[PDB]
Amino acid sequence: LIPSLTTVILVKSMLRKRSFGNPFKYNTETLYPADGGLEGACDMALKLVGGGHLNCSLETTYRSKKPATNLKMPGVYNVDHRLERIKEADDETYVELHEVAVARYGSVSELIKENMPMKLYMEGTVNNHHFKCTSEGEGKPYEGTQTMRIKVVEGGPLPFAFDILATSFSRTFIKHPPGIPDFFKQSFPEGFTWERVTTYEDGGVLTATQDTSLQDGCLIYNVKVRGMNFPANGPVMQKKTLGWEASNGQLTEEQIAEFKEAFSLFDKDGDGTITTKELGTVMRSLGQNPTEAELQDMINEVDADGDGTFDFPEFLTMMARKMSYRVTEEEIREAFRVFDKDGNGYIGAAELRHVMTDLGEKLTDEEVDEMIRVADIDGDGQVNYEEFVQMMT
Ligand SMILES: [Ca+2]
Ligand SMILES: [Ca+2]
Ligand SMILES: [Ca+2]
Ligand SMILES: [Ca+2]
Repeated sequence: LIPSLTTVILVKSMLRKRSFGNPFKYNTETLYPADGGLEGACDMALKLVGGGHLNCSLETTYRSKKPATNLKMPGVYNVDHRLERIKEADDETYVELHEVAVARYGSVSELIKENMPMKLYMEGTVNNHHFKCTSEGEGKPYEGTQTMRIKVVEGGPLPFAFDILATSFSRTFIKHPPGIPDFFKQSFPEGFTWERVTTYEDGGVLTATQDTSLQDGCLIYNVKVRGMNFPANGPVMQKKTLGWEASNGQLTEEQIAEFKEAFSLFDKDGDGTITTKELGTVMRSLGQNPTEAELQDMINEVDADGDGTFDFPEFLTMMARKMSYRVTEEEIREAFRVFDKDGNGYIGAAELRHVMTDLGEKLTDEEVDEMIRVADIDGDGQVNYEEFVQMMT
């Protein structure tokens, strides 16, 4: 099968982020410097039973315990997060959470190693109900991954969804690329604090304070949570939540900006309308050689109003449908074929550079190699189907 239009945008996106990861399945925090700390802003969407979402906004403040003079402040940047549930008890009193966190758009603490363990003590109140959780875990602070095994030890089973505590469970594990100073790793040995206010649509408000420190090679998290004004018959207090959407509900401006460039690639005459001819050059530049009818089938997926072409608003809408949906098994196979131009089953550095050029993206040779090495588990220097699929999941 001829790679689909969305597959092409996927691959383009994977390259923009220099990662064989799924680039769509993330939720974005923006970090701004501010009086020698950082301010974090984020929007998140809790899935309800019966469809629909509960939106909240998070405003976090991050302060370092180290003096101002020993810290290289970053610019403004974003962290992309993907929080997942690997295990649970029915009652949500044992919860194993996995997170992936990557800086976008670094520092090396001698104290922060490639595998770090962590331990957390959480105490708090949600609509005056008292509880306690403990956890232990580990991760790879430079690769951006971590696992936390959580227990509720008092106040359980909780009379509210566990979901509202998820973001209160690890900032040292954010992968920061070389260009971005990592305020979190630089804070040690002393560590850092945060205070967060999450405000929900329906008026529930969850505040939390957190101390991070480092005791003899293990990170120690100490967190205080005060949740209030959650509607007593709402989906939080009645446990009618199905987890956090690993996305944003509407497209951000920077998503619209990103996708406008991906559109420009196709729009060779810049008249705002894409034809089979213009899709044709792009498809052929990726090694396909499709017929007019096949190119038309591809435009038919995008062309709502039936006039044979598509414009930018229809293109955008298709990307929104894909952001609210998910990347499929077929799309992953198609994406691999595209990367693997010579069909030998191995994605090499040279292929990445040809494909990169076909899709109007530019990576340095350090970026090209890091993108491979990260996926490359057998160490032969290339990416095979199995390695690719692991990364994409
Ligand atoms: Ca055009
Ligand atoms: Ca149209
Ligand atoms: Ca190859
Ligand atoms: Ca390999």
